[PDB]
Amino acid sequence: TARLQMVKVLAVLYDGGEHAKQVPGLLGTTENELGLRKWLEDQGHTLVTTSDKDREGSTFDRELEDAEIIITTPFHPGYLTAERLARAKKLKLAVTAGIGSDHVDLDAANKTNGGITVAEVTGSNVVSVAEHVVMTILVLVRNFVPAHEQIEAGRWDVAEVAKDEYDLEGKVVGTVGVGRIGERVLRRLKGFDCKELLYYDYQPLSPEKEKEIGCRRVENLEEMLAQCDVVTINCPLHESTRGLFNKDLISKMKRGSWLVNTARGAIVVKEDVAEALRTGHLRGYGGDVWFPQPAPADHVLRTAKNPFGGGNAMVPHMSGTSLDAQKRYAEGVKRILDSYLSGRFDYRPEDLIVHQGKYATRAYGQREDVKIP
Amino acid sequence: YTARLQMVKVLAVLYDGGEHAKQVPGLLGTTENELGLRKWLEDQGHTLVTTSDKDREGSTFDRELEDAEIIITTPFHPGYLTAERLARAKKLKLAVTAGIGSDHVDLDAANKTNGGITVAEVTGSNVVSVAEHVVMTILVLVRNFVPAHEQIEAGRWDVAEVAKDEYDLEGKVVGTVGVGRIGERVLRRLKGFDCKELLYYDYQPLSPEKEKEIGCRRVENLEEMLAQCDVVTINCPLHESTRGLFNKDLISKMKRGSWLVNTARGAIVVKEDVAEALRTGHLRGYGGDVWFPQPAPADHVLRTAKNPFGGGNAMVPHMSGTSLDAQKRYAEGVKRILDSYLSGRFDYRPEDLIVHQGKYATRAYGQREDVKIPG
Ligand SMILES: NC(=O)c1ccc[n+]([C@@H]2O[C@H](COP(=O)([O-])OP(=O)(O)OC[C@H]3O[C@@H](n4cnc5c(N)ncnc54)[C@H](O)[C@@H]3O)[C@@H](O)[C@H]2O)c1
Ligand SMILES: NC(=O)c1ccc[n+]([C@@H]2O[C@H](COP(=O)([O-])OP(=O)(O)OC[C@H]3O[C@@H](n4cnc5c(N)ncnc54)[C@H](O)[C@@H]3O)[C@@H](O)[C@H]2O)c1
Repeated sequence: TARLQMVKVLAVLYDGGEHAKQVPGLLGTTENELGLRKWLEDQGHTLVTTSDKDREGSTFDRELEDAEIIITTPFHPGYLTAERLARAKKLKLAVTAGIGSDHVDLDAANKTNGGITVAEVTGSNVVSVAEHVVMTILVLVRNFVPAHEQIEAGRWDVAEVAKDEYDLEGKVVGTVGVGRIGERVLRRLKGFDCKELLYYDYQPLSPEKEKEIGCRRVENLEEMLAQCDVVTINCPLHESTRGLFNKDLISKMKRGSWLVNTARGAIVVKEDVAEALRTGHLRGYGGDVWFPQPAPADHVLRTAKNPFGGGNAMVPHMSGTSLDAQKRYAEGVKRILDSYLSGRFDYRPEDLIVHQGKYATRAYGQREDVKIP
Repeated sequence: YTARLQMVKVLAVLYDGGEHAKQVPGLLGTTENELGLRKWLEDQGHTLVTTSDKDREGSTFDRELEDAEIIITTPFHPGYLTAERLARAKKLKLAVTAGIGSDHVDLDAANKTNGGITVAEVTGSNVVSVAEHVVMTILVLVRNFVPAHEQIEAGRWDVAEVAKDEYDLEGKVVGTVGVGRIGERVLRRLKGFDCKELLYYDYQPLSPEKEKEIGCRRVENLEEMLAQCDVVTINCPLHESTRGLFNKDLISKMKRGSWLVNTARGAIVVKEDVAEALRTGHLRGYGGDVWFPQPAPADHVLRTAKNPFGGGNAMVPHMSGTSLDAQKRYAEGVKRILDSYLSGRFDYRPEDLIVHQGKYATRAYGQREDVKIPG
């Protein structure tokens, strides 16, 4: 089979500065280029890498016009808008170094250059994220942040921070989405003797997995939220989840409940989360995802607190780019590139989001006209 | 029929809840709420004096302990029952810990005081709370949460800066020093995380059945275990053989870049040695909730010590065992222990007893001859 020749690859990755020189395990950076440069160049392909992706006349905007393959990463996402896709005359393959391709306008991608392939490294960092969810649940429930601040400030007042400290044992935790991440969140929660583990997804777990993990499907989202002490969002960003967690839906959660979001920032309405915290309807919010990214320096969820001055466990978008995760998604990007560059187009079907002008996944909403290859 | 004891003076040393304990009645373990004991004691004709004033020369604790028959302490704000104080406690018969860990009592001195006083604690009351806090703290350290949250609140954004020290717990080896009620519950919570191995070191082992259920392996030598672990968690009591156990020499057997968690007692580590190991990068992190002494002095080195990247500190005040869920259980348990004494039945749960009738009543405070387990 004839290999494709002299393919222009454009990678939009985060700037690792001195960190990426000092810690070579930062593969997903403009410095280390996912370990791809020599492997591409030895085949006669070219690689252009940038972190400059947001401003008018950005390097991304110039280079995308003749890139055949565009590698993006959700931690520093080159937004492939309809406007940009219309200028990307050579684009055939959009590879996400990570999981979650919602920074691509997938409807526009299906109408671009005959229908481009949008692929991501399915399963590469799902464990990383599930760990981060459980961590964030415990940090919020146990009131870690203001307690650690009290220590670093030289203070000592056990009652001040114990007054909002709970145990996770005996609490009800619900996941929105029970795919690779949500299932792994419930598998890590099992050992904590929560009162119940609940999920909401139009793609259910098998009865065998329900019994093994010890969890229950709730058919209505609002009915699940009303039963939970903790809610974790683990679904992709698509038209029906954008702004899903607005004031009306957050009002269905219990007063004093804890919300975790390691999915996508735009699934919540940031002002509505900030207001719920401000009034004490939420005890806490945490996670690692923001809209847009980089998160603006004045984004309200950097500093929003509950009425006790706690309840914020936000971090930069990092869970999916742990050093352990990066080794796996760097390897997976190479595998997806090799499928295309070899001329075999022998993608893992689970890596495909859109392909040949159609959605190739069930996970971006309940659709007609999905073609699983 | 057994005659109840009469007009017993009870002294409780608890933390000051200030306005918090008025606003949140679930803060039972405070001078405000008195573990919900006051009416229950007073209706029997007993007296209760409660204080947070326990450290200064001529403290309320020092005055009242001289004729208290029962002294209730709490590890979060511990009235240290030193040999000097026990020698002045002329009426003391029962020392009850509101919580778990009675090392703030000189237990050797307690065995020689007033014919051997009973030292009891509420075994099992907050062991889940602590085990949760351990797993949380392990994850916070391994995933580099603290400096990442600080970056966000400061208005900054640099993924590489904090991802460069962010690992997954999957595939790491975790060891526990102690596999009693907390250590076993830590391993039960780690099971779902697909650690490479779960290890323990304890002279009281798990049953083979429990080892296979949880999926863990006993290591016979402590230094051997430390050299294999990426994460170590300390879950044993404070006694002569564990005081200063985690000194520079033992910490040097841990892997470079390892994470150390201590929710047991502060004095099990040598704080200057932990700070030095962190500062040179031998530890990537230290965290937990316990300090020596308590309250932790404002300048305690572990409030502010960091790894060379400016992270690696997940310290909190002594709080894990005093979650609102825990306080309900240890308040109820203190009442149960008090009722055993005040009823004249002395029908304590054997597992609640630390020393009793002049002898250690537990195997958990070191390997001893002259341990008398009741039953
Ligand atoms: N924070 C990070 O670093 C990080 C990294 C990986 C993935 N993610 C995000 O997490 C998402 C999920 O990852 P995954 O590996 O679990 O995906 P997955 O496709 O295995 O599972 C997602 C599940 O969400 C369900 N879903 C879709 N819409 C839903 C809705 N309205 N309500 C409930 N469930 C719904 C789907 O049916 C599916 O089962 C990704 O799409 C990405 O946005 C974040
Ligand atoms: N941070 C908190 O709020 C909090 C709350 C409760 C308990 N604690 C501390 O945790 C300790 C453990 O509580 P637990 O409920 O698990 O007690 P436990 O008695 O069930 O178990 C303690 C175990 O440690 C073992 N041990 C003793 N010396 C050891 C040594 N040198 N090496 C290894 N193992 C050793 C014992 O054999 C025993 O199995 C308490 O004594 C207390 O000091 C902390």
